[PDB]
Formats: sequence, C-alpha cells, structure tokens
Amino acid sequence: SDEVRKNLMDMFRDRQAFSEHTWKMLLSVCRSWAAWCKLNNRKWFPAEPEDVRDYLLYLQARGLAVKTIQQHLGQLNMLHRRSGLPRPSDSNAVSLVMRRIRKENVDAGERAKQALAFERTDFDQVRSLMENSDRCQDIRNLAFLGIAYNTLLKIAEIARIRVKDISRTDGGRMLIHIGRTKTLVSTAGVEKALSLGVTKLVERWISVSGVADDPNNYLFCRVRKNGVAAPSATSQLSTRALEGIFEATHRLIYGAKDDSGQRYLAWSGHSARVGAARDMARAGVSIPEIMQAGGWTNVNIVMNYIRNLDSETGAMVRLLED
Amino acid sequence: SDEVRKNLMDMFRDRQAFSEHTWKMLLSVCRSWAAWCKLNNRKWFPAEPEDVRDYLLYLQARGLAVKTIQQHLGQLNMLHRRSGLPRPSDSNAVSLVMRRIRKENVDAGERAKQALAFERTDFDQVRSLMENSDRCQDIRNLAFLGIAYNTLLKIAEIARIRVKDISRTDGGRMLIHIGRTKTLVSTAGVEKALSLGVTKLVERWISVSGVADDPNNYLFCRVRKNGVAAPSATSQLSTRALEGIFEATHRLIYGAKDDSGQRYLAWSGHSARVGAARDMARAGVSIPEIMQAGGWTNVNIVMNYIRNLDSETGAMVRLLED
Amino acid sequence: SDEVRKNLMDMFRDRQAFSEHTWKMLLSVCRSWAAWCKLNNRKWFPAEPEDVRDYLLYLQARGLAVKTIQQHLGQLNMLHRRSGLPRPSDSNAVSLVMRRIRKENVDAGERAKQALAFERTDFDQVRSLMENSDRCQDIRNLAFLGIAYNTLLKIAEIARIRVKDISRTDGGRMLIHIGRTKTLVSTAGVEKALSLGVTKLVERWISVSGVADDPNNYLFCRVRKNGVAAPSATSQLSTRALEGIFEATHRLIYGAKDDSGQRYLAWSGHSARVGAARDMARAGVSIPEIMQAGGWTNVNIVMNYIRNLDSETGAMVRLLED
Amino acid sequence: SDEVRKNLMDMFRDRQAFSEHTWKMLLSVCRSWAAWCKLNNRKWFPAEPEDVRDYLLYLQARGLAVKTIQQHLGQLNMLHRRSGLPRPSDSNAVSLVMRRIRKENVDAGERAKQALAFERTDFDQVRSLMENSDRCQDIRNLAFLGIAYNTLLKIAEIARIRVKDISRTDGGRMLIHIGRTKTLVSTAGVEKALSLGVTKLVERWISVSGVADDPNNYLFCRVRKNGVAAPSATSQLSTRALEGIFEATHRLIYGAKDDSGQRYLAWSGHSARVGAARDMARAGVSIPEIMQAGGWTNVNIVMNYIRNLDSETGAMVRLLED
DNA sequence: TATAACTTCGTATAGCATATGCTATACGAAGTTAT
DNA sequence: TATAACTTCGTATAGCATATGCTATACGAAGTTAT
DNA sequence: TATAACTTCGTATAGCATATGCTATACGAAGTTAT
DNA sequence: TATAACTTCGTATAGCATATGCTATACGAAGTTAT
Repeated sequence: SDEVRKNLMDMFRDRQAFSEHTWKMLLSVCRSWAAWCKLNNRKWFPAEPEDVRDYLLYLQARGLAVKTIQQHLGQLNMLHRRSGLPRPSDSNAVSLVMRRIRKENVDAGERAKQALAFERTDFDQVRSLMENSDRCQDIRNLAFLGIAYNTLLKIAEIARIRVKDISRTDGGRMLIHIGRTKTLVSTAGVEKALSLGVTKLVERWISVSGVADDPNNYLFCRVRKNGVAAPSATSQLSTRALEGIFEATHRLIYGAKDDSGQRYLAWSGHSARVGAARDMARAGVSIPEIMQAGGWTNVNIVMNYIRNLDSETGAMVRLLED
Repeated sequence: SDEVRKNLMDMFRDRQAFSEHTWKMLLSVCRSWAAWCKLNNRKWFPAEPEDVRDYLLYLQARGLAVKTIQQHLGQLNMLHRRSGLPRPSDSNAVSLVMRRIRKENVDAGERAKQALAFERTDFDQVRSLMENSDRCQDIRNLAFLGIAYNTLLKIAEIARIRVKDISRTDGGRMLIHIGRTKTLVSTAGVEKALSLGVTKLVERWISVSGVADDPNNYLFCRVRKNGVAAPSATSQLSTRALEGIFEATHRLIYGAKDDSGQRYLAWSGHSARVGAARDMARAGVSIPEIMQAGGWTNVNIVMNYIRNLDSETGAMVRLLED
Repeated sequence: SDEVRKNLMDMFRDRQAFSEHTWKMLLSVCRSWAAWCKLNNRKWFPAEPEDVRDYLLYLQARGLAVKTIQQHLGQLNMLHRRSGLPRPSDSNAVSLVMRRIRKENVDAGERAKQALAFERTDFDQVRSLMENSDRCQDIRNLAFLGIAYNTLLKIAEIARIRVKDISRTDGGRMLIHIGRTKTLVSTAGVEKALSLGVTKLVERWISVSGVADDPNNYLFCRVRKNGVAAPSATSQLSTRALEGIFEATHRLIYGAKDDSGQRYLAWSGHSARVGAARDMARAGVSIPEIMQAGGWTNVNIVMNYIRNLDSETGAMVRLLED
Repeated sequence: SDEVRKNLMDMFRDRQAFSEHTWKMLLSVCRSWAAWCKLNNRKWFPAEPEDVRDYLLYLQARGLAVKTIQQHLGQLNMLHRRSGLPRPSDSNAVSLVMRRIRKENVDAGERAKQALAFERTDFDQVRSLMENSDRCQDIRNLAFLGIAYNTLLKIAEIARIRVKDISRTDGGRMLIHIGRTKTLVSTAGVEKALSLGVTKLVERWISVSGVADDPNNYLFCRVRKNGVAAPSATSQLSTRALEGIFEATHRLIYGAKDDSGQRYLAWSGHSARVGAARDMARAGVSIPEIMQAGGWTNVNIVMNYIRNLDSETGAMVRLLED
C-alpha cells in the first residue's frame, strides 16, 4: 500500500530513465483506460483482470490494429509491474484474450504495414529536378533526402546532427558521427560516410544556410517564406517537419494524396531506409553489409523490405521454362 | 480449487486462443495420460511429478520419438498452466527424465524424418503419363501436382484457393493470391505465379470441372466415380484427399507400398516442397530466392531438404579435390 | 536433511541425464576431496568453505593446471547445488581463492595447450606411404585418418558411425549422417560429405573388413594380429584405440616420442581437427564455412588454431619493407 | 556485522585475487564516496541506495563521463559484494538514475575518445629528424617508437622486455618473445618480429646503452642528463616515461600543447596501435591479419581505430558512386 | 494584413531486441454418400 | 455387406512462431511568428 | 606358448556455450636522485 | 630553492575479460583374448 506509492513516486522521479515517447504513450493509454473505466464505473488502478479483458475486447471492436491493442495492454503491464503489483497479463483471462484477439484479427486478414519505398531512381529523379533551384528551402530538402537515402538514418537521428558532428575523409567525403539512435552501447558511437555527390549537396546547404557560423548549431534548421534560414543550437527541425519534406517531395512529383485516409500513400520518414535496403538487396550487397548499413543486428526487418520487391517476383517460373 | 475452477472457465471462454488442431492434441494426450493413470492407479489431475516421470518413461518404452514425448509433456504443461496449477516440467524429477530420455534416444540413433522428394524428373514422368488422359480426376491431379511443385504451397493452403484468387499477370500466365503467414509481424499475402505449361494444366481442369461458374468456388473439388466433378464454395477438398493424390500418383508409378510401416515410403503433402528446393538449389538459385520460394525466413529447414546434394558438400571436399 | 537425501537420490536415479564422462569426473574429484579430508579429519559432505579453499590451495601446490583445479571445484559445486545446498563457490573464501590461484599461475606463465596439427601435407605423406599396403590394419587406419581430416569429427563421433549411417551423393561421394556430437538439437542431425578420394579409401576398408555384412555394424572395428577384422554391432572401436592410430602413425614417420612426459608430442585424437581448420584458414575459406566445417557456433576455438600457424607470422614487417 | 567482519578478512587474505590497479581504483572511489558522505551527512558504509543515487547524480553534475560514473558504482558494488552486503546496483532507485544518467549524457552528445594516431608518415618524419642524432636519449626514443609501431605492443609490455627476449630469426631480423595475454584460455606468448630498418635502430640503442652486458637487463632503461644510460634488471622504465617519449616527440614537431585541457592532443601510449591499424588497413591487409597484429580476437576496437578511412565507407557510398 | 512554414500534440501503429510451444502434416482406419 | 472417392478421427511426428518491454514513426489538427 | 592389438580405467586437462566488471592507459603534479 | 629525467600518486576514462556447468579428449598402465 504505502510501498506501491513509493515505487510509483520513484518511477516518476527518474522519468528520464525512459524515452519521452514512452511516457507520452503511457499517459495516452492511461487516458483511454481511465475513460473506459469511468464509463463502466470501474476502478482504474490497480486494474482488475476481468476489466482489462473487457477493455481489450472493446479496443478490438473499435477496430484498432493488433499492434495497437498490444500497446495498451503493455503500458498497463508496465504501470503495474513497476509499481510492484502483478501485471494484468499475469492472469489467464487477459493473457488468453490477447492471444484470441490477435488470432482472430490475423485470421480476418489483418497485416502490419510499412513505408512506401524511396529508392535510387526516385532520388535521381528528385535530384534532376530540384538541383537547378536556388531556393534555400529546395537546397535544404535535397541535402536532407540525400543524407537519408545515403545513411539510412532515422528522422530523429538526422534532426540531432550538429555541425560539429561532421568530419571529412581524406578522399574529400563527409563523415557524420552518430551517438544515440534506437539502440547500441560504449559511447564511441559510429561514423556515417556520404558519397562524393551527396557531400556536395550538403556543402551547398551549409553555404546558403550559414549553419556553420556556430559548430554547436544543428545541421538542419527551418527556412521561412522569405528564404532566410534560421540556424539554432537549442532547437532542431521537428521530425514532423522532416516527414513533411518526404511528403511534399512526393506531392511535387505525383500530386495530391488520395482520399482513403490510408497510411503510406506518400513517402514518409522511413521511406529512404526501406528503399535503400532494397536497392542493396537487389545490388547483391551482402546481408552483413546491409545490416551494417542500416544498423541492424538481426535480419528480420531486412527480409521484410525485400518481400514485396518487384525484383523478387519469381524463380520457380523460369525454372520450369526452360 | 475454486481458483482452478475459475481458470478452466477462463480457458473454455477464450478457447479461440488456440487452434482446433491444438485442442485435439490436448484432448489426445489427456486421454492417454488418464488411461495410463487408471491402469496404474494414480491421480490424473492435478498431475504429480513422480507420476508424470513414470509415464514419460512409459512412452519411451512404447518406442515413441523424442518429439512425441515432448508433445505429451507440453500439453500436460499447458493444461496445468491454464488451470493455475504448477507445470510438470518445473519439477526436478521430470526435468531429469526428459534430459535422460532425450540423451538415450539420440545416442541410440534416433532421427527426424521428412517427405520423400517429388522433383522435376518426377513431375515430367507423371505429366508424360497423365497429360493426355481425358479422365476428370486425372486432369485435376495433374493440376494439383503442378501448382504444388510450382508454388511450393502447403496442402492446407492449396485447399483454400478459390477461383476468385486467380488473375492474369505477365504473358497471360496465371497468378494466385494467397495467404501463407499466420503471425502479426509478417506478410499478409503474397502472389504465387505459375509457369506457362502449368497454367495450361490448371486451365484444362477448370474447363472440365466447372468450378469457374462461381468465383467463390474452391479451385479444387471432389470428383466422383462417374468422373464428374462437384464444385462448391462451402466445402473444400480435405487435406487428406490432397495427400491421397500424392500417394496414388506414387502407386501409379511404383506400386503397393513397402509395408514395413515406415513413413514417407511414397509422396505426401510436403513432397513437392522438398523436391522444389533441391531442383532449385541444383540450378544454383540465390539462397534468399529459394527462401522466398517456399516462404522461409531462415535456412534451417531448407538446409535439411538439400543436405545430400553435391553442391552442399563443403569447403573440405573442395580443398581435398584440389 | 531428509530433503538433501532425496535430491541426491533423484540425481543418481536419473544418472543418464548426464554424460558418463561427467559422472566419472564427479566420482574422481570426490575421491580426491574425500581423501584430502580423511587426512585432515575434516567432513567431506556437506563441504565447508574454508576446507574447500585449503584443498584448492593444496591442488595448486601439487602443481596441477588452473583448468584442472577448476574441475575439482566444479564437481563439488554441482554435488552441492544439485542436492539443494549452497555451492562452495557461493562463499567469498572459495570464490576469491580461485581468482587468486588462476591469476598467480597465469602470471607464472601457465598456458593451456592444444593438439599437434595433422594437416594436408601430413595426410598426403601418410597416404603416399600406407596406400600400397595390403594389410587390413593399414587399410583401416588410412580410411580413419581420411575421414578425420575430411570431416573434422571428434574421435567419439567417428567411433559411433554405423554402416547404415552411410549414404552417397549422385556424384559418387559418400555421406555420413551424424546425430549426437558435442552439442546441437532437433534430431534431424547432419550429413558429412567425403571427397572422391577419401570415399575410395573407406570403400576399400569396407571391402577388406566385411563390416557391410550387417548395416547395424559399426564402420570401424578391431583387426587382430592375423589381419582378420571383427565387425560388431554392439561394440565400437574404443576412442583410446583411435588415439593410438594417430600416435602410431606419427611414430611410423617421426619415430619414438620424447622422454619429457609432455603431452602432444605426437598426433592425438584432435590433430586432424586443428590441422584441417588451419589449412582452411590458410586457404582463405570463410569464417562461416570453417565454423560450418568443424561444427562451431562461435569463432574462438577457431582463432586459437591459427594463432601459431607459420602462415601467420607477420604483416607489419613487410609493411615496413617496402 | 560479525559476518561482514569475516568477509573483509576474506578479502584482505586473498587480496591477490585482484590486481593492484584495481585496488587503487577501489580505494580511490571509497575516498571520494566517503568525503561526499561526510560533507553531506550520510553513512558511507554500508551504503544506502538513496544515498548512492544522490552521489551518482553529484558525479554527473561534476561533469564526469558515463564510464567514470560506472566505475564509482562498480567499485561500490564490489566493496559490498566482497563484504557480504547487498550491492547498490540491485536497488530500484540506483538502477533508475544510472539508466537516466546514461540516457541524458549520450543524448547531450557525450563520446568516448581514443589515442591520436601515430602513423608511418609520422614515424618517417621522426626518423628523418632523429636518425642521425648521437644523443643517447634520441637513439633510445627512436628504438621505442619503432618497436611500438612495429609490434603494436602496449607500454606495460614494452617495459617488461628483457635483453634475453630478443633472438635472431629469418634474415637476422630481431625477434621478440612476449607475453600479451592474461587469461587462462589464451596464448601464453607470441613472437613479435621486427623489420630490418627497425632492428637496426634497436641495435644502435643496445650498443650505446650497454643493457646487453646482462641478458636479464631490461631492453629499455633510464638515460640521465649527462646522456648516460643506466641498465638494470631490477627496475624497468615506468609506463609514464614511455608515455613521455610519445609526448616529447610530438612537442618536438608541433610544440607546446593546446592547453584546452582536452585529452589526446599529442601522442600517448596507444598512439602507435591506432596508427598501425590505419596504415595496415590502408594497404588492405586481411582483417584477421590486422587482428593478429594487435592481438585482437574481435574487431570492435580495431573498427573504431579505422572508422574514418575511405576504405571503410560502406556499400551505400559504393552504390551511389555507380 | 494574410500566410508560409513551422511547432506541438494526441491517438494509432511500426521497429527492434530477447526469451519461449503451439499448429500443421502423416497415415491407417472408420464413417459417409452418390454411382 | 458393392465400391470409388471421399470425409472424419485419433495419434504420431515435422514445421516453423509468438509474447515481452520499451522506443520511435504516422499524420491530421490546432497553435505560433517573422515576415 | 608368447603376443599383437586391443579394452578398461583413473587422473589430468582441453572444448564449448552462456552470462557478467575488472585492469590498463591518461596525464597533471608532487617527490626523488644524480649531474 | 638548480634542473633534466625520472618515478610515484591520484583520479579520469579506455580496453578488452572471466566465471559457469557440463562434456569430451590425453595417456600411461593393468587386464583380455584369439591366435
């Protein structure tokens, strides 16, 4: 009783031990759960196994994805475990209902998605077009897409790059030091090398932006309607802005998005990562080098990116034809 | 006791958490476990570790495989876990016998088996014997073998195919939209494409069967003693019937089975998957290309299917033959 | 008290859960320990931390290797843990003394050894010589050394091979199915392929021995002074005999062993394994293929086999010379 | 309390279980931990988790690296474990702050450093400036840099070399028998070979120093202000002096240090190991051949040393430059 | 002034790393239904 | 006391999966600020 | 008959797979000893 | 209250290791059995 209050207070005290995104989702699920409780006059904490089961079933009925329902159950599980109480998943009622919800939906044909690919051809086409622009905005967006495709870095890591994090090989190629990504330990970090062509795109961006006037400035910053860039060492270009670049670029070439409300109708933050992976896959690059390139320590996500590649349509056929 | 009553109720309520195949195996083990308990005067529920141990050794003496003995222990473990009772595997005595049983059987030379390969040489020899037959069942069976060997799909998957899953793509070859995954993080479906010679075979069956009349009709259907097919959209061919096509085709060429009681003396549901990988490998297709063929994410099984091929003899044989 | 008696009785009951070699060493250490106790009128079980420390220190003084002292402490640890009592290593006195004993000895220059290499050149030289012999004994020994070098299998696995475990690729190469080695799980097992030349050596051995007259016969058997081989399906050629073949062969070419009492003065059961590894290492075979060949899932033992190879003496030197 | 008294006695008795360097760091952390406790009025022993947490945050605010903060926690953990008390790391509060401290510092861009490379271009430039000097200390320092760069040995290892460790092997180049391992399962020693131009350098130092008179004399020795060397077999040159040769040689070419207080502004003990790997890699030597060079079993560190080389830019840079 | 180009924000869902049994084919044989 | 051609069963054994804990992206929408 | 060619056996030590912090270099600065 | 050239210290931070649990080989020596 007074012990649960402590563990909770201790978790909040050292919040920063967790990603801000984890806390955001924690509070978001809690809102959903509490709201569902208030409406069935149930106690939201500690949660009762039979109530959690009903809630999960309620989520499934709302039509949410299996992965989304796993998130809600998961946040609940952490709140309880980290407080010293047994997890809702510790009961057969909740554990069996999750299995059932996943089996049913998957049986109904539910399948997780992934970003629309941004490959070499796309990058070449975009470059052939924006190359001739003098606008600070265009020069920045081309440099960004360039680094994204070349390095496979996620939008959060690219937004974190500081001017001082850039070096150069003796061949003239730029180097980008990366320290906190989405996984890894000592603090030695890694260096991402840019091709001769892509370093040129970035160089032009540095020149027209003036972000180099201060090393602790972030590489990318905003550019206002009048074309003046606003370097900053305390503010990064929001990852939301970085997704807008991918989307605006897709609109530029293919026009306005559909009206189906669907996800992945245009390029997004992850497009260059999946497109590059599948360009290498097709190039014959080795599994280890690919994993090296994208920073993977496994091979699953990789395998998934080739799945559906047109270049993997099939062998058995010409195998029968002679 | 009130506790286990609640748990059993939990299990019945969310019984969809497990597939029916799992339930049959569960009931199957419980029946054998209980019969043994009656005959040997022991309580079957809850199961005591010293009793489970005497039974596991009883199975070993019955000459069952290690895989089979692990199934009985596994189901017994499930029954107890989903009942709120401790699992038999968590006791010292049971943990020791399983370890000792596994050690002894492997040391006595016990080995897992796998389907008798059905390769091209076989498909051709079959096609050259059936090809011209005008019998409905002959025209159907050839179309099945072709798809099985072409697509590498399992029998349950071939049973589900509806007429409305076959479209036209590239050269007017047939295309089959399927689903070969059952996990959240996986590909919802997939498109198996057929060669030309195989697409024809399917064309002739569809035209003599009549399953085309209704798009929701299953591609493969029953064909009675009069040589008449019976299209349906409510019932598909049993996987047992599909396995029967494989054995009947073997009889056709080699006659009555070897009677030794052994397994895989003729072709079975997986015969074509074993053969397709060996033929594919013999041509030297990309490892991943062979994996996309059968839907593998790893090579543990495919490696098993091609083990005895000369292409897989290794570096030492390579160094020795200078 | 009565509980410790049970766990022990349970361990002995299911002895077979452990390798016979483990039990042998268990009983051997127990003899050493009990003997040391009887001599200092100490109680051998349960063992007292301060007594175990004194015993370990006593072992070090006797001049035994660090690895040998780790074995004694280890058997003691298992006896106690498996009985339900805390392990002698659970105390700082014992845990600190082991660290110290290892540090001191290693500081004094103690270093673990490894078998004298039996490589390709050696195999060619031996073959060039024994090839022309008509003796059943010579024909058997050449076939054995051949399979050893070609497959890298340990002496225990080679001794276990049954006539029925041999198949052939369509290229004419022999195949040897291996099921229990020194690690691995399902019961599918593995197949070791022999080069065309080595299969010929084995074929000749089968022909002159007649071990094929029964499939459940072990491939290798003894050969008496009059040259008559004695096939058997219940007895294998002792691994001790297999080490004698390596040693006799070394004597045949280099003469009688030294008189230093040292280990690894002649070829032993592991020589072909370390020699083959280092022939591949030198051949440029890939780390994964090598590990594949020797059955390794890591890379440490491998790295150790090249260490000291003459072919790895060094780069920095010619790096400075121009 | 009687219990911890016994444990501390255990630790003192078998103090050889840890190296003196470990003990110094232990005493160093205990001193700082206690001083802080006095100033902040908390008991230093046993250490309470809420107190340890306030101290860990105190270190972070002192601006210490994550590695340093882990050392203080580590030693505190050792002190308690070897005392029979619970370890600070095993408490929720401490586990949370360490996680949060590590997250924050990495996110603020904290990075591990490594020695300023000392490459061939440097060795040549140094040799071309010293080569002809007739000063004892000059003739010694050149011999040290040469061996350091040639052998890739660490400073403690170069300090241990005795005259009786250098023999003649192949072309009359010098050979150095060393020991660079400190684990049971490892190579007891090793033979570092020197180029011709480097073997000469060592020859001249030995002839002007006189360490040869006694084989048990350390290769490298003191050289006073009069330019006279002082061979000894009881005392070796401090590793601090060896580090001093590296900095003095840097001063020689580039002058006074940068004063910013930063680390690795000039060469240090590991400068030659970083440079040797980069030069070696630049020539394209076998990865394993580079590993045997510096005595590595993996590539985690070597990969760090060569990160910014053009040869290590990756597959994407490769695909992009068509 | 309006407005580009963002930033912040909340709900929905993918990425990724580590630990752990459920689900499908095999096949003899009994049961079923239309020739 | 038909039988071809199935389908349904029960039990043995082969073929790959799924649950965990967090951290990060997806995208519409409301708020912000230098032009 | 003797004896090759083993087999069994007990003590010593390597092989191998999985989980977990100790040990060495960095460097300013204080202490030391022979020019 | 010299100073070059060290060595000894204390504290910060980089470089890889070691303890576990079993299972398998190394080799001299005593016992075995068909010649």
